[PDB]
Amino acid sequence: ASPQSVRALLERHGLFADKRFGQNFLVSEAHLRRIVEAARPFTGPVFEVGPGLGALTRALLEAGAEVTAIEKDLRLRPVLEETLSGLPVRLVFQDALLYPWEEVPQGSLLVANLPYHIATPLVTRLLKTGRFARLVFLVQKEVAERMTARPKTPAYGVLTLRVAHHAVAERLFDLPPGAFFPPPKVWSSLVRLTPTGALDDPGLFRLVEAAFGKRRKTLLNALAAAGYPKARVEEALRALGLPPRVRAEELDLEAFRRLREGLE
Ligand SMILES: CSC[C@H]1O[C@@H](n2cnc3c(N)ncnc32)[C@H](O)[C@@H]1O
Repeated sequence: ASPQSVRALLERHGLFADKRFGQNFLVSEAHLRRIVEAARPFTGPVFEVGPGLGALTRALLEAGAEVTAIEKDLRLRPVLEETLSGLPVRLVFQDALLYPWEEVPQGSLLVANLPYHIATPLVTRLLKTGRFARLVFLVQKEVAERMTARPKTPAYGVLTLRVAHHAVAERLFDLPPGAFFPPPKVWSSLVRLTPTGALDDPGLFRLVEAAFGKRRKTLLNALAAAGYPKARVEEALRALGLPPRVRAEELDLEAFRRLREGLE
């Protein structure tokens, strides 16, 4: 893969990169290799969402992964068949947001150059399945920052705590716009999530989502606004030794879990 090879491949197939599909294709073989290495060992079947021109798909397959590749853009079928000629892969033409994720084998892996517009809801769904051993994927740098944020930083929020609840999170490296054709407007990052097997905790997330809803308020006032009894919230913060005017972004996962318990 190279900027010239990718441009040439698109042109030969009559393709354009379509923004409606968030198409930005990997253009660096070295980066492809680093993504594959980050996903090893392939202890379970691999799912790739958005195989595109098949560059990562081919590298995964050559590394011995058993791959299902889910692509929404049917126009990519000819180039994918060409790229993957002779190689065992399940190509599925479907919107990945509609794929039956809850039924994948326990121990499955995700390895993907995700389209920006589905990355957050897709990863959130896959985490809620509890079916994955590892998820390795590209997201915009700001989204990687949310997924790996520490408390009291701009990026810290509901997505940080959603990820933390289910999985260990790592931002492994960043990729400049030039690693893709066409180049996006922002940097990307390779994120690795390793699930602990924890499933959704809807009560905890009702609390977390209420906490971050009203961004201008203290935590107490945010939760009171969402219908939590104020006296009960006051007492629970106090019992935890937290300042009365503590803000939502100052609490870590442990603190939210204990706040929840105090309230019930
Ligand atoms: C970053 S390149 C994104 C890849 O994902 C594909 N894609 C975009 N939207 C979806 C979706 N909902 N399901 C599966 N693949 C998608 C694009 O066509 C491209 O190959």
